[PDB]
Amino acid sequence: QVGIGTLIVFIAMVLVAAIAAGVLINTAGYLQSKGSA
Amino acid sequence: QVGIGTLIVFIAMVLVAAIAAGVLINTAGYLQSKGSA
Amino acid sequence: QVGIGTLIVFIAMVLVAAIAAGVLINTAGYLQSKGSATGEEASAQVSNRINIVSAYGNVXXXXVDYVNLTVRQAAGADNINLXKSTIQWIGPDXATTLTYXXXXXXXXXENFTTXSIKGXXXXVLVDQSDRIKVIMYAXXVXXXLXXGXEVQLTVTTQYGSKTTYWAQVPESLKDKNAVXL
Amino acid sequence: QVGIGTLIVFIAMVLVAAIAAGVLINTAGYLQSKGSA
Amino acid sequence: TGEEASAQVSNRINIVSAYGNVXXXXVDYVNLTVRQAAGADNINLXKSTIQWIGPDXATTLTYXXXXXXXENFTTXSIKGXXXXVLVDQSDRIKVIMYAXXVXXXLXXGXEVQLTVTTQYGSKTTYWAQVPESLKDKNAVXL
Amino acid sequence: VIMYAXXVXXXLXXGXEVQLTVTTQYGSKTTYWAQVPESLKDKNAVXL
Amino acid sequence: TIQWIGPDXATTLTYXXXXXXXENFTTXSIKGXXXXVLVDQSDRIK
Amino acid sequence: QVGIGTLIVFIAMVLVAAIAAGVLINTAGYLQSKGSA
Amino acid sequence: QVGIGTLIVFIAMVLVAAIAAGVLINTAGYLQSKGSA
Amino acid sequence: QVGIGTLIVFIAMVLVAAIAAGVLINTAGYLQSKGSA
Ligand SMILES: *[C@@H]1O[C@H](CO)[C@@H](O[C@@H]2O[C@H](C(=O)O)[C@@H](O[C@@H]3O[C@@H](C(=O)O)[C@@H](O[C@@H]4O[C@H](C(=O)O)[C@@H](O)[C@H](O)[C@H]4OS(=O)(=O)O)[C@H](OS(=O)(=O)O)[C@H]3O)[C@H](O)[C@H]2O)[C@H](O)[C@H]1O
Ligand SMILES: *[C@@H]1O[C@H](CO)[C@@H](O[C@@H]2O[C@H](C(=O)O)[C@@H](O[C@@H]3O[C@@H](C(=O)O)[C@@H](O[C@@H]4O[C@H](C(=O)O)[C@@H](O)[C@H](O)[C@H]4OS(=O)(=O)O)[C@H](OS(=O)(=O)O)[C@H]3O)[C@H](O)[C@H]2O)[C@H](O)[C@H]1O
Ligand SMILES: *[C@@H]1O[C@H](CO)[C@@H](O[C@@H]2O[C@H](C(=O)O)[C@@H](O[C@@H]3O[C@@H](C(=O)O)[C@@H](O[C@@H]4O[C@H](C(=O)O)[C@@H](O)[C@H](O)[C@H]4OS(=O)(=O)O)[C@H](OS(=O)(=O)O)[C@H]3O)[C@H](O)[C@H]2O)[C@H](O)[C@H]1O
Ligand SMILES: *[C@@H]1O[C@H](CO)[C@@H](O[C@@H]2O[C@H](C(=O)O)[C@@H](O[C@@H]3O[C@@H](C(=O)O)[C@@H](O[C@@H]4O[C@H](C(=O)O)[C@@H](O)[C@H](O)[C@H]4OS(=O)(=O)O)[C@H](OS(=O)(=O)O)[C@H]3O)[C@H](O)[C@H]2O)[C@H](O)[C@H]1O
Ligand SMILES: *[C@@H]1O[C@H](CO)[C@@H](O[C@@H]2O[C@H](C(=O)O)[C@@H](O[C@@H]3O[C@@H](C(=O)O)[C@@H](O[C@@H]4O[C@H](C(=O)O)[C@@H](O)[C@H](O)[C@H]4OS(=O)(=O)O)[C@H](OS(=O)(=O)O)[C@H]3O)[C@H](O)[C@H]2O)[C@H](O)[C@H]1O
Repeated sequence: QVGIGTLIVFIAMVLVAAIAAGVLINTAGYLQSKGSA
Repeated sequence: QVGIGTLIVFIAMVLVAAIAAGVLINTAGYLQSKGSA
Repeated sequence: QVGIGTLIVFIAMVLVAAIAAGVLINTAGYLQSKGSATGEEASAQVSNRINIVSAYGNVXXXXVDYVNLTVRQAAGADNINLXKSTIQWIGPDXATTLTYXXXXXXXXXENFTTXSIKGXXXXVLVDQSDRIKVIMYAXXVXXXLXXGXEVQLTVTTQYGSKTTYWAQVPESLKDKNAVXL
Repeated sequence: QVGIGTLIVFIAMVLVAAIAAGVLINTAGYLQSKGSA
Repeated sequence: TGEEASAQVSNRINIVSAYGNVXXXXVDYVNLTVRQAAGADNINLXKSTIQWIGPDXATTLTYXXXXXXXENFTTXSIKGXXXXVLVDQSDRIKVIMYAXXVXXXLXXGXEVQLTVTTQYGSKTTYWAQVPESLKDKNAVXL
Repeated sequence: VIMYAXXVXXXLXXGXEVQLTVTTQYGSKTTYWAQVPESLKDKNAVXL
Repeated sequence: TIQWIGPDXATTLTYXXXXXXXENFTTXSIKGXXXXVLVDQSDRIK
Repeated sequence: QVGIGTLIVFIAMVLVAAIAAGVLINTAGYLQSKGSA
Repeated sequence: QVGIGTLIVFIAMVLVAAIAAGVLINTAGYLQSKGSA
Repeated sequence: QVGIGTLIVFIAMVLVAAIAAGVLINTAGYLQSKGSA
């Protein structure tokens, strides 16, 4: 049943990576507007 | 009888993966707030 | 004489064997439904989650009175009924858990209301496009949020997935109609 | 008549294993579709 | 045996969070928000026990009914009818345990280990770490 | 197998739980815990 | 959806076709075939 | 007299099954302590 | 007599898990040294 | 008896994860010292 477990955890890794990617892009967007001004 | 044992362990395997998935996401959610701040 | 004894006992063996077969299969039948259910709900715990686009707030006099969160269905999630989700408020004052209320706007008190932004339903996120705005009243869960405060919002869906957000009022609200918490 | 008892119980074991085997495969199939999306 | 053995594994309690109220300079309450685990039947919190492993004490709290808690815990519901039993996936209850009553008032940094034990034996564990800075906080998040 | 839910009890609402034990003539029992989908918002037909 | 936070109102605009728009936005096509869907990297939509 | 023989063998079968049940749990008891450590 | 059958099958998956345990650890052993170097 | 097979694999799975943590820390340890100098 090890195959059952790895599926659920794999979903968690994808969501976490999207969370970290979200922080990076949003913070860059903030600084770009701050920097351009 | 062996089939019976597989099902009980299968439930535990799913629960553990859910527990592990929780820590990864919640910690990522906490760092996201700290990181953006 | 000896054959007669074998016949009656042979019936007993057959009946006992059928009894043992019944115990195994029915117990396996119970565990199949218990096992199948757990897989769906546990995956529901991880997948069905709320993502918060942004949190703005109307400004009255010189203090925030509303905390409106724009929440969206997360990646690869099923329907998310917001009317059965709870919001925890750990701020500078109170420390409560806000439950849904059927329309209130200004009379939300210690609850929260969900006005629809995009989509059909006004409490159920169905597709990725649909976005719902959560209405929370500041000067009723505690007090009107002052300059440079913080609120710990953990929008928890019915399946246990928690989304933590840290609303931070701007340090100064000099002549602002609304801010971006 | 000990042989008679074994035969009936043997049928139960094959059914029980098939039930347990089926549960895992469908559960993984659900997680496969969920993970891919 | 098949039902209870599955029950021992299935009916588990997941702790949503744990926030403690702050008085003067000590976490005097410890509130736990609990929920049904994945695929768990009716979980009764009345026949459940909590083990408090802390800095000054080490006892096992049991259930009670209604500030005057002492060596017990009380459950005030948050969402969903009953106030001691979990019926659906969407119900939440809060577990109240007077911290300064079960022992001494919890100071900054003091960590507490909890094991909520369901009726059928399933155990969940939580480590409530009091913030090491309680200065000017109406309520903290353990 | 055709079964009228609004005649054996009531029209199955959201989150309803019905347990069925289809028992053949000889006695074999098959248990299936039908699970109505948690929310029925805009679903012409569902998978119980 | 596009979020407007100006000096006054702080609303959330959504697409309402055919306008010139209350609390909505419209999308004309500067360059490209579709006037609501960016298909390639070269399309520009106003 | 077939019933008499049936009873004595039945007594042994229950005892034999008790031995296997004992070995399974006690061995599982060791690995539980070893696994936790 | 079904207990006797269980005992031999019991011994099987102790070895099989140990066989499965051993390969998993050793294959991590090679990756241990290669990564560090 | 499936539980017995699960327990032994669990021990190996824990040990393997510990090994991967060791190389990931120590190599990060060396790089810090080289970085500081
Ligand atoms: C968080 O999200 C909530 C979602 O509801 C949002 O709520 C709104 O907040 C407005 C305000 O910022 O407090 C409320 O505004 C009032 O009501 C409006 C409407 O009726 O709903 C408007 O009402 C008219 O105002 C005129 C005006 O001259 O003052 C008056 O004649 C009369 O009160 C109303 O007349 S009417 O239009 O003919 O019906 C007006 O706001 S406005 O439209 O922005 O100008 C306010 O009186 C609004 O009701 C409330 O739902 C929060 O603001 C977010 O923070
Ligand atoms: C999304 O999540 C939200 C979370 O709130 C959920 O909202 C609820 O849905 C319930 C239901 O539709 O599922 C609504 O239930 C209401 O009460 C029921 C019951 O009394 O508990 C039902 O009440 C009927 O009222 C009539 C009326 O004439 O008074 C009476 O004949 C009788 O009491 C009931 O008859 S019935 O409708 O034939 O059953 C009724 O729901 S029902 O039983 O499903 O029909 C509702 O009035 C609840 O109000 C609502 O907030 C959403 O459903 C989810 O999608
Ligand atoms: C730029 O930085 C300045 C820094 O000073 C900041 O503006 C100031 O912020 C102060 C504070 O909010 O930090 C304001 O303090 C005022 O006095 C307080 C106190 O009396 O010292 C508070 O007074 C309230 O007055 C009411 C009123 O009905 O009389 C009374 O109920 C009670 O005395 C106080 O109640 S309270 O508001 O609920 O606390 C109050 O500040 S408070 O305690 O933080 O709420 C203020 O009236 C000061 O006036 C203000 O200029 C700017 O905002 C930054 O941009
Ligand atoms: C952990 O979780 C527990 C769950 O119970 C939670 O417990 C509550 O904490 C409240 C507070 O300390 O945060 C307690 O509040 C007090 O008691 C209330 C009630 O009597 O239970 C209210 O009591 C009235 O308050 C008025 C007011 O002027 O102060 C007084 O006249 C008098 O004390 C009471 O008068 S009455 O209403 O006519 O009976 C009041 O809180 S309130 O209702 O929120 O306004 C507080 O005095 C609450 O009792 C307690 O159960 C913990 O806080 C969490 O940490
Ligand atoms: C989770 O677990 C809790 C555990 O408490 C359970 O909640 C309730 O527990 C009560 C009790 O603690 O067991 C149960 O109480 C019932 O009512 C009592 C009382 O009336 O309040 C007792 O009632 C008996 O009723 C008979 C009858 O003829 O009317 C009378 O002779 C007399 O009033 C009582 O006699 S007795 O039974 O010999 O005591 C009785 O509980 S008892 O006093 O402990 O025996 C109960 O009927 C209550 O039913 C139960 O729900 C939750 O339900 C669980 O989910």
